[PDB]
Amino acid sequence: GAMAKPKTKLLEGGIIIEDRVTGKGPHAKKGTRVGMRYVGKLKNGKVFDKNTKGKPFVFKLGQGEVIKGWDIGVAGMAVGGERRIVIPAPYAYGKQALPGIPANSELTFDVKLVSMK
Repeated sequence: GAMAKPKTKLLEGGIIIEDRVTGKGPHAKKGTRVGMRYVGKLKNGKVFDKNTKGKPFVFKLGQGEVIKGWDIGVAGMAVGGERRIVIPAPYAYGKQALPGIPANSELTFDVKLVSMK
């Protein structure tokens, strides 16, 4: 019985986090090596990135090759928990119009933490 508030919550900027699975474990801070699995969708439901089937992605917070929505939204993540993260444009690519992902793009990330070292 722990109240982590399984609803939508607001982080820096306008980042929304929806805690899908009740996860209580090691918290992810900067310098921490977290291993996760995720599905990267656009606001329209267009999936551009994905790793689920036996594919662990391991990265540490504090690095500069992940968008700030990640380094911030992942901060305080727990192994065993899943959360759908809504990342507004300012904390991702912002004003860069990529093929398929134009400026003012709202990314939706289905992410769950499954490891930490």
